[PDB]
Amino acid sequence: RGSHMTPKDDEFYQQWQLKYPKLILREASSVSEELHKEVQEAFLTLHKHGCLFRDLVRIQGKDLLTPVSRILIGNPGCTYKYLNTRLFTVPWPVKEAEIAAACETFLKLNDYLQIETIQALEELAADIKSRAAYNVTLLNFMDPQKMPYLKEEPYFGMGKMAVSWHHDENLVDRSAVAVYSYSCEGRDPDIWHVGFKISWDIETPGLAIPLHQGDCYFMLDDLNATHQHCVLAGSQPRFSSTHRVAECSTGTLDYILQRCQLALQNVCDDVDNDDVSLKSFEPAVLKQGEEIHNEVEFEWLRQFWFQGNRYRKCTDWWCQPMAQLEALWKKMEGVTNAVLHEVKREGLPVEQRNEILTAILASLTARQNLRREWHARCQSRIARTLPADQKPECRPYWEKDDASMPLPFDLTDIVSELRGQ
Ligand SMILES: N#C/C(=C\c1cc(O)c(O)c([N+](=O)[O-])c1)C(=O)N1CCCOC1
Ligand SMILES: [Zn+2]
Repeated sequence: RGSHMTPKDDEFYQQWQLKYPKLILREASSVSEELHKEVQEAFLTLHKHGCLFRDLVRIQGKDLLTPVSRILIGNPGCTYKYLNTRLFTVPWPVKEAEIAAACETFLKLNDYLQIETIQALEELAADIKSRAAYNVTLLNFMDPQKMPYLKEEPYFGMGKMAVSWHHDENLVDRSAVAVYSYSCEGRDPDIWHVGFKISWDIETPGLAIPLHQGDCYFMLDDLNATHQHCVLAGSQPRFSSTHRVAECSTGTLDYILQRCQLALQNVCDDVDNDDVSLKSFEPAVLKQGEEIHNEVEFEWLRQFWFQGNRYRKCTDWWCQPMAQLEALWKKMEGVTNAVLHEVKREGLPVEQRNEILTAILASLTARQNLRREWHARCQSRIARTLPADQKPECRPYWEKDDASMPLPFDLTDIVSELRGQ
């Protein structure tokens, strides 16, 4: 067989206490009814404006649309990488307008939980501030019964799930997660539950916590790593706000901006034109530049633009920044070209001084592979199905013709010829 526990079982309560003490629950009772109304209104305003999109993930080789539609709200400049997609924050007021009100709400929500979390983390150890320093929240929506047949929980016969077993990933080590469940209206199939199991462990029965409108749970400390969770579906739909501490070293605007400036230190920077000349060709510096070229291209631009007309429906925040990274990136094409022009140069011990080859070739093949991968996903069959406001753009894109660009989108030729050298 395969078993699980609910409050309907007696074992449940001691199971919770002895094998899940880091999982905390605070029921709707324990939360301001002022706040309850406000965040439930905020979900609705957001939903009504169509801010919550399914994501076209590319998990484990295959393109998939997520049943759950979502939006990330949080710090200005912050990102959160979830199944190879990098979601960008619609921002909240850390120190069109209905939307800005909801973002506010969720900050308030954020700050409240942050308190609750600090509290419980103290009561627990009985470090902290940072591990509850929630920088973002990922909101979710699912149903009404729009899934024609839904997946069965395979191990404990918990029935139908919205989200299969996983870990919430790309978070600060030993960091917490807080979750406000808004249901609107064995385990009761009509009610939404969060499910829990110990990782690897399929025969300790799992736990299935009913979630009613306004209930809140908390994954403290290493719980999220030691255990897996899933979401079991109800009969009605549900919203949730899941506040996290994303590890955003390498995942903020200011970070990526600096990286660009670091790369453009190797260019003579008197004037913005197409005579791109460089201060050195010590391969190490050229490594670094071409890596950064990749980093901004694929981790920010292609990834941003795959989400298409999505953010502009929520906010214009990223427009200037994303235009600027494009300009920054365009110049980095300039440098690639320049680096090419210097290898195929009459002088230069074209022997020995082809370490400017083993410094860059990886970076450039990777540029080619990834470029195919992102082109593919943008005009694959599933990407057409998507709405005209949503469908992925493959940006930045230019034809072998297009003059302004000093290099081709590639296909390969270059990289072939550089193998040959
Ligand atoms: N679980 C989750 C949720 C997101 C999520 C985050 C990840 O890092 C991740 O890897 C996956 N994932 O692999 O399906 C999902 C979620 O939004 N929830 C589940 C609980 C209550 O509220 C909604
Ligand atoms: Zn999760």
